[PDB]
Amino acid sequence: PKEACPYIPIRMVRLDGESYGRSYIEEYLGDLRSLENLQEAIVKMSMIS
Amino acid sequence: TGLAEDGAKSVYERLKNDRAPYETRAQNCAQYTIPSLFPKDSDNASTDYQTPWQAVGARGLNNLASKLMLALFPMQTWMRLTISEYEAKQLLSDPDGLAKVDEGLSMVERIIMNYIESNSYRVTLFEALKQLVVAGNVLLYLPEPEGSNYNPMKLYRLSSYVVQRDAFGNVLQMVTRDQIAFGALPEDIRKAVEGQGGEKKADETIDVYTHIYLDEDSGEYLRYEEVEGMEVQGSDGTYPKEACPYIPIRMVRLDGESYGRSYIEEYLGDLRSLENLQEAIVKMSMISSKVIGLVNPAGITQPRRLTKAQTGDFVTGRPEDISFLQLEKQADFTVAKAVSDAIEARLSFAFMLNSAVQRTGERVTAEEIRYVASELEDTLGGVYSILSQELQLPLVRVLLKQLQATQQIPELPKEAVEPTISTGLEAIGRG
Repeated sequence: PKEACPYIPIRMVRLDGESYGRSYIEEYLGDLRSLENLQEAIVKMSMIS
Repeated sequence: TGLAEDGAKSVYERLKNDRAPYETRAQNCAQYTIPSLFPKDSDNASTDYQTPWQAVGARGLNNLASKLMLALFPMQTWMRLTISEYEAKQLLSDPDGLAKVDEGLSMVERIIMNYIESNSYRVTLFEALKQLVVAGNVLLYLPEPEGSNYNPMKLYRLSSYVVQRDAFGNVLQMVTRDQIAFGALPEDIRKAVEGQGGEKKADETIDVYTHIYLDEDSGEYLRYEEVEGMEVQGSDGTYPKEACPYIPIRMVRLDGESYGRSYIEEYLGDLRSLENLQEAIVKMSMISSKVIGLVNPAGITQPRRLTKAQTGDFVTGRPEDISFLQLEKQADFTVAKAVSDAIEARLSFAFMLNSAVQRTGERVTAEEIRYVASELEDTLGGVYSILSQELQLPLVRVLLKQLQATQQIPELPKEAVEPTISTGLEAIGRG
């Protein structure tokens, strides 16, 4: 039965009409992307230094 | 014998090529944290391991092993024996019988600590934990009690042994390579070498291979020792299913990968970037240390009078004639130091460098252990949980089986003889 199925798909961020959930980080992924680019250049300028 | 048809030698060689990337990672990881822990195959007795230009990795790695050591293996109990003769009937029926049974579990749990106490198991675990941080994998072997004689574990570095796993996570076959002198060989091993033929000098070392593989017919591990391509007679043995003394340990487990990866590998890049910055900072001061007197050739002043003159001597010259060469890189030094300090900050948290979190306090209590256990889950992912299942649980089970022969549990049923084992935070503390 549905209530007793041992196969448990768990979606953390649910959207209507989507079979799969989405990650929490994805909304900050566009923000970590900006952070990494800034920290990438900061270290690389130090490598010149 | 499908797995062992080629023999221990051949199966070791082909599977060794699989672990070649992993030993390359461990050597690279060790090169930056502590070059001594994981040495290359070539260098021996004349290595002269150069110190890393930054000590953050070395300081953090020692801290990481110690913090794991406190929580995983404190003086407080770290295994819990829970008795369930029935899933639910044990509590309902025969309650006072459980108290007699539960009394037995305490003594069996107590004698485990005494067994840990006598044979100095705690010393080898610290080395295994330190190897786990720098190298992805380590293998621990628990030899048979063989009476009351002193019995330490044998720790196999990733270089020595080899293992094959499926995407399931189970082990198909493992081979350990051991080089022991002919005189130091076990007596059973010696007669096989003599039985093989050929005189061997005492100081000459003979490698031995112990191959454990799954039988295709039955899910039971089969163990045998092979010397010089010849199996040792009488060494054949069938380890209990999923109870082999060998405990292959991976700190970080990845799917479809037979080995594991070091925790330092997560931050090796930030480690080597700090290596480059600190190396240039030190080298910059080396240039600055050297003194060079730049004498203006158009000047009146001549160095001959300056050197020959005693202290407090009037010498014909002008101060602006004499100048000294100086390293003027100040903006570069401050930006590199600013970036280097920032990189130490991220590595300080990842390695949990001391911030009076555990240094404070001159006593060791179960409460502090739980504080470290919570901290070890906040950082390092969940290796505290992973190592508890991967390392603590197999470690207790093998010892529990051996201690059954040594100490006869008062209760005959095997469930009371072999209670379910809990090695998590529930084990830490009284309960």
